[PDB]
Amino acid sequence: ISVVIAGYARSPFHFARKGALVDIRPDDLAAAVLKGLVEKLDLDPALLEDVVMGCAYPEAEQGMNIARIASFRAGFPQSLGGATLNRFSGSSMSAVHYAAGQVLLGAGEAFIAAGVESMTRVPMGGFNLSPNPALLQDYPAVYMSMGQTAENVAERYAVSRVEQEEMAVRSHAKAVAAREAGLLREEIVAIDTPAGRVAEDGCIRPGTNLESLAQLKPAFGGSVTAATSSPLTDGSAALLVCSEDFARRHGLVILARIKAVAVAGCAPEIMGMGPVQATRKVLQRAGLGIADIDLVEINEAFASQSIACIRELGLDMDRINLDGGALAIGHPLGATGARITGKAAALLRRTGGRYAIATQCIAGGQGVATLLEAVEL
Amino acid sequence: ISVVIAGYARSPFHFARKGALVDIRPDDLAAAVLKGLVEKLDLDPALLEDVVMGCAYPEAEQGMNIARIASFRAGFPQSLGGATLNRFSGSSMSAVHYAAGQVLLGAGEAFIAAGVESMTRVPMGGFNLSPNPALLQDYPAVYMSMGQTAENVAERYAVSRVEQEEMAVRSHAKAVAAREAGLLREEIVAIDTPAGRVAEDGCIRPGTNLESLAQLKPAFGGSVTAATSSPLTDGSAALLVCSEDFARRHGLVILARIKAVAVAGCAPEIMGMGPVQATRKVLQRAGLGIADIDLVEINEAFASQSIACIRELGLDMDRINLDGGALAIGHPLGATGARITGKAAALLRRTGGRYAIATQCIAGGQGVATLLEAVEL
Ligand SMILES: CC(=O)SCCNC(=O)CCNC(=O)[C@H](O)C(C)(C)COP(=O)(O)OP(=O)(O)OC[C@H]1O[C@@H](n2cnc3c(N)ncnc32)[C@H](O)[C@@H]1OP(=O)(O)O
Ligand SMILES: CC(=O)SCCNC(=O)CCNC(=O)[C@H](O)C(C)(C)COP(=O)(O)OP(=O)(O)OC[C@H]1O[C@@H](n2cnc3c(N)ncnc32)[C@H](O)[C@@H]1OP(=O)(O)O
Repeated sequence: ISVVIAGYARSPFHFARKGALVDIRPDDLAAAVLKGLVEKLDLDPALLEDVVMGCAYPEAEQGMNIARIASFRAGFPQSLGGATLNRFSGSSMSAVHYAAGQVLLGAGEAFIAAGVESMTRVPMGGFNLSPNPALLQDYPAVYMSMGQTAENVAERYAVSRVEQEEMAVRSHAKAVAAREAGLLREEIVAIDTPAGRVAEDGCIRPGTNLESLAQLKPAFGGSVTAATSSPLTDGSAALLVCSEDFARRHGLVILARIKAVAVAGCAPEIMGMGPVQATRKVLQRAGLGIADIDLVEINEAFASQSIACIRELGLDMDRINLDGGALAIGHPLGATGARITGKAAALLRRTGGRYAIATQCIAGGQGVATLLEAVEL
Repeated sequence: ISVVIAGYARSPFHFARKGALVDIRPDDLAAAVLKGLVEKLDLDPALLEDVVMGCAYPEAEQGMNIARIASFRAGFPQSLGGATLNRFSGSSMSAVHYAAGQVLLGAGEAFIAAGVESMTRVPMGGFNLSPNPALLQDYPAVYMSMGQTAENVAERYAVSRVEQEEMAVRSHAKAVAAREAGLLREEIVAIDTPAGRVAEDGCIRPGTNLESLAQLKPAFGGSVTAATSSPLTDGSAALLVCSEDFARRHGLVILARIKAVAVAGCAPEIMGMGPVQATRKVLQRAGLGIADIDLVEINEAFASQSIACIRELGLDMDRINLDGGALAIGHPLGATGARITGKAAALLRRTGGRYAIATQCIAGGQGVATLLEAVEL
């Protein structure tokens, strides 16, 4: 069975606490994106087997199996399944991997693989934090801050502050170029809020420049700053993962075929390097080399780790994050894996490429990757 | 690729608050079962791709991606992935479905599909409960209590109090018969506690009888009682899900082959009927009928719903929960799906049967099922 991505939708992404989505509960935000996806495809949600929702902190407003809450809030029929999946920042990419496996098993033909984070309304870390006392004593790197891991990569992989800032300039310039060309509009579901309808991304900072960035304070006692870190973000993203036969029968435009998937573990103290081994695994599984990949969506958790991974894999920077990356677009942890996988698929179709990879790092030392191919191949 | 279950281990299951595992954090409990599984198989955990841990309330001591915390606490290498999956009571059966799909994708050869719940230390429901205000107003059945759903099944499916109590008598008698024959020992990993080593299940009530059960108070204003409900329970269970080639190469005894998997949604107000449609789906996908199934593990969330499902599917009660069911064994929500799937596999091998099904209901109106086959077929 050929497994494809045949739809991609997301909310605008906004800053936590200070942006336009602070009043929207994450279950309602996710439900709006689920509804917007099936409406853009003119697809009866009764045809869906299951909704798998990535969420890094699935508690409080993100609790009670937010996949199923969001499905009911979207008015989807009770016949669907729903399950919530936490692999921190990679959650909704693992939702794609889950769905792709069920398609291959013949355990249903059509799935939503989605994610959500309201970093406003469920702050990163959750409530009632309770680290394991034995690991905290014997293996403290398990609970290392993300910023310290970013400094560890900057030091050990030799990514200077100025190199990090150059990536922030390019991420924002590419995001602005894409936004101004209308190239972010089709993937967006506008969201209704008390202040009105939100249709545009909020984290992009046009005219980001080296001189302004050099004035910022270090965020973590070293090279990294707020500008070279993904911001705290609210957002949701959703993909239709289905058999190729299902997509063709319902007249859906196929963005890409899923050719290979992977997870890989790494040292937690340098968790930002997760993408290297996860990318090498999809390449090996696909029978491809890095030189075969037209474009990559590598999540910009921090410039230090994104650059370090790009260099280690031998990637051309001109093939990275074509319409901007998370330093500009934002990073609502549970939602990002669906966004970068869907965006990689939509970009592969838009550019007429053959292969794409979406990949990202994960707290606790992991990486995930997805290798996409043009469905014609 | 042939996907098999080649190992099954679990802690003893104990009552929440009053049983023998109250002092054991759920991450440590899960880590002990992960270690016990690979040790019983003499299997290097460096060979594992990923740990997928089911957990119904993954917050507080169950937070921070308990799959990965448990993996590190078990001393497993950083190269493994870990992800936490919430489909309430079906969480760790969906972990099996996830792993089986990754095996079929060629995305690794060996996985742990596990679950944990410490209903002592993370009470059912979580902390900071925040139901969706629109669903609470327009669709209150989404948040219906499990007991009310059990009464709704008892009424609508005509399962009398005495019929419910007859299932409690049989569940405990079968659990006692199995325990006294040594038939629960091989699946158990003993747990070290402040009070000493815990090796035996704690929820079994030998001599459960109709006269004593008839004296109990209704638990939910109707027919159901504490004795005809699964208890609040602490426990963890873990399966090795791998390719048949992997199992053969590492000399592992194959308990069963995974032949079909399913999820299905249903009305939340009668969520206990989830197993009917999930079982019909695995039967359809396997090309089998109910008369082809040697044995079933149908989780005993409540006698009312277990009986109603058994009758609707046309199952012989003598083929159900051979070594006891959850009224006697207990039901630590995140752990149960791994336990009943692993137990069904171990029972299929022990009895020399051809086919088994493991199936259960899920809060919010869902069911999950797994159809197992003898690997020789
Ligand atoms: C494993 C993974 O995937 S990591 C994912 C998990 N997520 C994280 O780790 C979150 C990472 N980010 C963070 O923790 C936070 O964003 C931090 C700590 C880095 C920074 O937080 P804050 O200090 O609140 O940032 P804030 O938005 O206030 O920015 C600080 C300053 O930089 C400025 N700034 C930020 N970006 C830019 C830019 N592109 N150009 C110019 N100025 C900028 C801000 O405007 C602000 O200026 P001000 O003080 O004059 O108002
Ligand atoms: C969707 C799903 O999968 S549902 C899964 C989610 N889990 C749940 O819904 C939990 C279901 N169970 C519960 O909520 C609780 O166990 C309840 C509310 C039903 C009962 O809770 P409690 O009243 O604390 O039960 P408790 O253990 O105290 O039992 C009450 C009495 O019945 C007795 N009893 C229980 N089982 C038996 C039995 N087999 N034989 C005789 N007496 C019994 C107890 O000993 C106790 O007697 P006592 O008052 O003399 O001490």
